[PDB]
Amino acid sequence: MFENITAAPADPILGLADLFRADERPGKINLGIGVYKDETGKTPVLTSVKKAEQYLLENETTKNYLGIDGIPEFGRCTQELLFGKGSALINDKRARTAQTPGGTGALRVAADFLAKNTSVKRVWVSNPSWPNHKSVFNSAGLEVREYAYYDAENHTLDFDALINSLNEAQAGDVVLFHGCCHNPTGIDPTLEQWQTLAQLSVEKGWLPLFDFAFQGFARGLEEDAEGLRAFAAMHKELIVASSYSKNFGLYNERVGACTLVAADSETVDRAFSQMKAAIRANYSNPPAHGASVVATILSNDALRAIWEQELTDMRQRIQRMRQLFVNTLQEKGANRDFSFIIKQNGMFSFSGLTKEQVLRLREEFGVYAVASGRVNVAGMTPDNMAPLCEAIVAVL
Amino acid sequence: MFENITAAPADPILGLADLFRADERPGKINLGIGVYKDETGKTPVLTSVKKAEQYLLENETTKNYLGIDGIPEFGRCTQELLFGKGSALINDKRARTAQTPGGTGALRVAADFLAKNTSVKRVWVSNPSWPNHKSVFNSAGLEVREYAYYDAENHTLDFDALINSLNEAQAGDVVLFHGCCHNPTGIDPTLEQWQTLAQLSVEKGWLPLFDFAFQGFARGLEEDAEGLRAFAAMHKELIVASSYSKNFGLYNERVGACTLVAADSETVDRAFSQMKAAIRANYSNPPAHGASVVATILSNDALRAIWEQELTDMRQRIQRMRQLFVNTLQEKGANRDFSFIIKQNGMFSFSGLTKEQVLRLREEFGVYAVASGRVNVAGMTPDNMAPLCEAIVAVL
Ligand SMILES: *Cc1c(COP(=O)(O)O)cnc(C)c1O
Ligand SMILES: *Cc1c(COP(=O)(O)O)cnc(C)c1O
Repeated sequence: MFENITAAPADPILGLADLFRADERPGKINLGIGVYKDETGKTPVLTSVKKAEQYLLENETTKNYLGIDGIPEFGRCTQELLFGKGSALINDKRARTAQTPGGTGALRVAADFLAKNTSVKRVWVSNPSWPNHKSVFNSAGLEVREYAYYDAENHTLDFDALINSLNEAQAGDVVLFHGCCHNPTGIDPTLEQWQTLAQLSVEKGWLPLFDFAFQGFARGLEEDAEGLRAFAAMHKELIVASSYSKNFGLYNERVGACTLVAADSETVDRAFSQMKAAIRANYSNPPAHGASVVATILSNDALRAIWEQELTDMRQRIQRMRQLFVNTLQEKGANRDFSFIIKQNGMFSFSGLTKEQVLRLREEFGVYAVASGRVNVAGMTPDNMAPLCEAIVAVL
Repeated sequence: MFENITAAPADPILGLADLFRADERPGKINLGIGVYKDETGKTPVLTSVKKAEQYLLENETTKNYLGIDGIPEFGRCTQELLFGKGSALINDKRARTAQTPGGTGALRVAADFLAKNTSVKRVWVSNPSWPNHKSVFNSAGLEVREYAYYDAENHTLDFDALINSLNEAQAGDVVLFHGCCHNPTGIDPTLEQWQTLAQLSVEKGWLPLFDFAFQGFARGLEEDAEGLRAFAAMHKELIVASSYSKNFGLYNERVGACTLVAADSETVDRAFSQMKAAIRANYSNPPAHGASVVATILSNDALRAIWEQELTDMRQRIQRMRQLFVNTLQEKGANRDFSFIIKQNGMFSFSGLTKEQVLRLREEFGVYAVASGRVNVAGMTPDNMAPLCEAIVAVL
């Protein structure tokens, strides 16, 4: 049955790693990794989650099963983080939340609820979007299409070639947005543009699907979600899939949450029951530890004080490396305007290099970027920067 | 889209709980719960996992992502637990292992790999089997059928009406077994009977799918898997989904592993790649903590010494409660032969009560059993026993 019938191929990020330690030169610089790094080139476990973990080791008197929808106050905290303190969605009880194994785990759960208990058959992702977006939605049974977003001659959003590509989307369609800012490009919709997309999706059909992974990483925990919250006020139906892995450092623990707003507490509760029936068929009930850590930090003003500080420290390092990269190019190799790296937001960005400049960097110069020209700027240590630019200036 | 379109209904175990604390009488006795309880009626966190958890809090220097297939030595430990020390499957490299979010998480992963990368379209579960078996396999896209196993006039396996119902299964079919012993009934295939089913599945087609959750709970960590290991020697293709939640007390952490044997290391590796492609579309990468706990206990002879002791202590309590239940019936209410409770294995068993004896127990007498007459015997404290039997003797 499994004999010689089967296949391969490599989901493209993960293929880049093994090919790299492999280099000994040091194999000096790997950019493109999906995770943040500090001053030294390591991803530590936050001091704030570390404190909340001894608090747990001290207080857990049982490891018996979680309800399918997770921890109660974890839910109360994530909706309160997404929508605001007194957002009428919260009470009006228009929103319900299921703790999930990551952002990816929440995207499939949405896609499976949608796939069986609704009329959706197609879903639109940006161009480009996160690699895995396509196989999650496809896997559930849906189809995935592509609106235009950016292109790489002028280094920004085509707000005109975007709205004029989402007009081919019909009433029953899911449009996936990324709330904070965008993987790979790093490019911001302004609240005026969000304002716009918000109002097309009300008088147009379409169910919004926010993909929220870099909260707190562009401008600040409250500012970033103002997009999603611009949308959450026109709308009566919404699904946001959130991750707590990159801004909590909680990556291998698997923590995030699938939340749905749905017009009135009576319906968000019929719709959450089938949503819960889809978790039972999937993983059954969620992973307690890492979510338990996000719930007790966020519900502790001393620990949350310290975590928000670590969140402001992660963000400013990335913001410092964009200027240390843009102008060490400026100052070591004249060729072109790289400006755009600066105020673009988040860890990921598109350098503007050919597939053959990526291949020119990776096999003699050290620098490993993913074939799209997408570099993780958090992967730049202050010591990287002037050999980093070496290769990028030797290739133009 | 979600508006008044949707539905309900309650997956039957979980419905029994809320309906119970609700009783104040104390609402004296809830049996049927899916988890073990001790002398006092609580589910504690094992002293051995508790030690391995401070060891972790001390040594984790990062929470960055796991590979899709989990922890290496966790894999090496679970195959070595399932097959033996020098089982030729292990090296001959005929077996590959993916760490998963629970036993349920591994059953869906199997079912999704199977559903897209194979010719299987139908899968046979026992009668009865675990409630959730049906919706996992259905959810992936497959169909689920029912062989006969037991019936409730003579309180055992119909080894004759079983083999003569699995003859309607064709070559490309998956037959799901439960390696240790059986949920609800508690009824053992003997190695002679396993021997048999082993040899039909070789000269008959059928892919074995072992569902391994109560290892160490019937007779002992090595003895229990001798069924699976009788099967693992005729066979060239196998899938076992294992859980570490009930015998490690690790329930809300979500730890188990989907392992496939598949004839030769070259093919188990083409077949594991598509298996890995299905995890990426599902949860992406697994929950580190609880699996990390199972890997460091099992790879530490001091900690494993203590864990195996806790496993022998959980098992003997259940074995003591079967005799304290069977003969406190004997000694407080003469009506019938309840013998069979004794040597039947595991936590769960079928009392032999009508739906209307379950309803006679639950709303005036205290005792809460699930409508099938399935009682969790681990749910009996030594103090329960003579009011427990009260109700069961008042109903015959
Ligand atoms: C990281 C990320 C995700 C989710 O990943 P998890 O590891 O499951 O949290 C989803 N969407 C985008 C855009 C991401 O960057
Ligand atoms: C408990 C159990 C499972 C799995 O449950 P998890 O909580 O996912 O470990 C699977 N099969 C049977 C028969 C079970 O009893």
